[PDB]
Amino acid sequence: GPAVGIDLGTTYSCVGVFQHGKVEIIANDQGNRTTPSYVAFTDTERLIGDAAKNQVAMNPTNTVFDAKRLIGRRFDDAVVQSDMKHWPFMVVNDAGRPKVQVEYKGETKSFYPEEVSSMVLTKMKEIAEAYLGKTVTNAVVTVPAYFNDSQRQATKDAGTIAGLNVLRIINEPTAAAIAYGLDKKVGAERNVLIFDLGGGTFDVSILTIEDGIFEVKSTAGDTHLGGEDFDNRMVNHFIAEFKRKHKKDISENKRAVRRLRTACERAKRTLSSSTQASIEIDSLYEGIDFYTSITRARFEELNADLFRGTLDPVEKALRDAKLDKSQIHDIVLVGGSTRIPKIQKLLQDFFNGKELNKSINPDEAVAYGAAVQAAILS
Ligand SMILES: Nc1ncnc2c1ncn2[C@@H]1O[C@H](COP(=O)(O)OP(=O)(O)O)[C@@H](O)[C@H]1O
Ligand SMILES: [Cl-]
Ligand SMILES: [Cl-]
Ligand SMILES: [K+]
Ligand SMILES: [K+]
Ligand SMILES: [Mg+2]
Repeated sequence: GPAVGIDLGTTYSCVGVFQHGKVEIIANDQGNRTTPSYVAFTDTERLIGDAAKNQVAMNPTNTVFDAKRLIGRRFDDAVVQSDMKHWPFMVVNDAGRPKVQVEYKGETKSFYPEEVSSMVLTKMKEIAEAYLGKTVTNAVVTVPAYFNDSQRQATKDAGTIAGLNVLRIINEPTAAAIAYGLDKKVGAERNVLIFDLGGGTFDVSILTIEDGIFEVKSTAGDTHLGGEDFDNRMVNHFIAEFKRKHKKDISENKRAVRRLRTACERAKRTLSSSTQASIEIDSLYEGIDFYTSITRARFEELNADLFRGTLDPVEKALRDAKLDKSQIHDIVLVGGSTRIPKIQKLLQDFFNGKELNKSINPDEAVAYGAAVQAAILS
């Protein structure tokens, strides 16, 4: 091709390419190394990635996201029925198969989850092509270790529809391990723990690797725990603050809340590198600007319980894998949320000081490994 590796994430997607013994994580048109798994429909155009997420606050009903939560599933599934209650866009039943329904160019249209995902993949494909200056066809796409045959098939279909020849569908934790060269043959078997906290899901996977062969020993986590939940805690904190300072409740103004969420998300990222962050929103509500700040300590307290709770699935995974902490040879951080210092501290403390593999941006680790594997398969 060269072939590329793509992490089609629940909230963010990332594409990499292995060239000259090195993996290049490819930045998009806006210079971002990861791209929102968002697609929006308007009276005149279809928006994808950054362009789509950048307008989610004003077009909530026609901006689709979380397509990965529906992919390969049946409409009657309990989880699908539960999730629908939280999404601002409509999900309809087409012969027992879920489809997202939106308005596009003034007409009602519906798309299968794989179609929405094919759009995101098309964007990743184009991002790679812009960088390489060549047509990209072959790719390795990743999926959660718990995905079944249907979910895997639908994900592969998303690739095909996007014009990609999916060389193989591999597990996200395995891709992360490959990124660190943990697939290399060293004689005896090794136990690796993948701690993956993204924007919407938390996955803990214990892999046993021997002779380059991976075995998923156990998996644990929470499909409804991620960075967005941390943003939410910050959002509530600031709604209360605005209310005290202006005796005005912004809760019912959907756009105001979404804009505050965006400001919180960015402030949160800054708190991973600094101990304080500034929030400066213009015309948040009724023309009132909201300029304030938040400390890392404050951010940690607001999420104390959620952070600490990530250790329960780690213990469960170890138990199911029938392994004690000391039997874990490597701990790999995956997901943008693992960049939070308090999380790293909790995990390291739990593992009695053991160092964490975190040199590769956690939110790029899966695509990194996928790119390596893609090169191998080509
Ligand atoms: N520096 C950072 N500090 C804290 N959270 C971050 C940072 N960078 C990204 N994130 C969070 O990571 C989450 C996205 O995770 P990512 O692994 O990129 O995607 P996905 O959720 O699709 O797997 C978002 O909640 C985002 O706010
Ligand atoms: Cl782009
Ligand atoms: Cl602590
Ligand atoms: K991702
Ligand atoms: K995850
Ligand atoms: Mg992820």
